[PDB]
Amino acid sequence: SVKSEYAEAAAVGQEAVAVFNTMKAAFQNGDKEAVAQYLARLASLYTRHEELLNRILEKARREGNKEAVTLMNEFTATFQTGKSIFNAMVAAFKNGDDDSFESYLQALEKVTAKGETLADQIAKAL
Ligand SMILES: Cn1ncc(C(=O)O)c1-c1ccccc1
Repeated sequence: SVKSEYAEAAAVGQEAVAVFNTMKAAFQNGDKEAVAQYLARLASLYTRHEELLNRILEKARREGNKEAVTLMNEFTATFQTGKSIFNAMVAAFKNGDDDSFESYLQALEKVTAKGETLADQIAKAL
């Protein structure tokens, strides 16, 4: 079902959360080789998550589930904000701009924390 498909999508998002927090520790410790690998892993987790969320939104639309479509449109929009900040973080790492990396890291944390009440709403709505 679309609801179980969302819980799977939710688990992929939580894998990205776990890897992200590990990466943040590696950044603080100056272990740039670990960071590089974790950023590659995160990119793959975010790409997967994004595609899964699109399939869920499209299914909700086909089912005529207006409330779930509304919430998923809002949630996917916020997802794109996090993704843009993530991509900027990756660029800051490439460029060796630790100040920008710290900034973007904190911004990505706040954007993700804000989107959580909506994330739980969607589970109930599907
Ligand atoms: C509860 N829930 N349902 C979907 C998601 C997601 O990130 O897709 C989440 C979520 C997971 C970790 C942090 C914030 C939201």
